[PDB]
Amino acid sequence: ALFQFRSMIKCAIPGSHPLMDFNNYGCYCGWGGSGTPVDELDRCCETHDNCYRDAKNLSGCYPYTESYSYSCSNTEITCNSKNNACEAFICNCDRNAAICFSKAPYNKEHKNLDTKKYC
Amino acid sequence: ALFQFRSMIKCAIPGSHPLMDFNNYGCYCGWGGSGTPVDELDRCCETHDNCYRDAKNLSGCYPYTESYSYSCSNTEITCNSKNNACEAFICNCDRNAAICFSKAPYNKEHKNLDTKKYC
Ligand SMILES: CCCCCCCCCCCC(=O)N[C@H](CCCC)COP(=O)(O)OCCO
Ligand SMILES: CCCCCCCCCCCC(=O)N[C@H](CCCC)COP(=O)(O)OCCO
Ligand SMILES: [Ca+2]
Ligand SMILES: [Ca+2]
Ligand SMILES: [Ca+2]
Repeated sequence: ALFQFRSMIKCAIPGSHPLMDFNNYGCYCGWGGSGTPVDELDRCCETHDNCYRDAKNLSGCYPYTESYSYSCSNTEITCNSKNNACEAFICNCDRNAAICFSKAPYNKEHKNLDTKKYC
Repeated sequence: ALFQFRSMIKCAIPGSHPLMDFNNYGCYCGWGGSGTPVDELDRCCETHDNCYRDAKNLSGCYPYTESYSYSCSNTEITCNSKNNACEAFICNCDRNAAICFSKAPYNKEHKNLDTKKYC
């Protein structure tokens, strides 16, 4: 679920403030997304968007509100192998996005980008 | 989900082995259940069974496989207020049983009861 995602980013990147750092970044980070990703981080985002999109293909699979089971044995995220298909899928989308964010450059010039004009 | 319930009992009762301890106890503790519960513990089990049985009123709610968000505060069990309706409901069933088990006498003679004759 969305609340669990927030925490998972914290696991992977301990000194992050997910809502402040990751939301409203590039053309894709945050609710919605269009155009071409401005950079590496943005692409991380667009791939999560698309990951969620493939999920709404599992019957009754709603990514924003589907709670799964996961753990953090520090910086390392583990998706419970016991999650149902839907929960598993979504956990993967989230885990991947978290690791992707942790390994990508962060351009301050892309934070709160003018989407109507650069997207 | 079932795997989470196992951990949920261990939390309310640290020295327990839920699967070896409560499964196949009385008339109701384990898959299925019938007759009149032989004891207090047995009564905790019937109640959990019927809690689940109700869950199947909510749309697309599968008690055995729906994973929720919860945590163990050192004995104390907390179901995340962020759970969706189906998750929250199932979390509660589970939490109430764990607490129930905590408080009920355990009768070793009620273990592996001859169901076919006593239930
Ligand atoms: C909610 C707080 C959790 C942490 C958020 C911080 C960064 C989120 C950006 C990641 C990509 C994105 O925009 N993913 C979204 C989820 C985040 C919503 C704000 C996918 O959902 P979106 O509807 O944009 O795409 C779905 C359709 O494909
Ligand atoms: C299996 C996971 C770890 C095992 C924990 C030990 C069993 C504890 C039983 C508690 C009551 C019960 O019987 N509750 C059950 C589920 C747990 C045992 C399978 C309700 O499920 P049941 O199908 O009996 O009833 C369904 C609705 O009537
Ligand atoms: Ca998005
Ligand atoms: Ca769930
Ligand atoms: Ca039962």
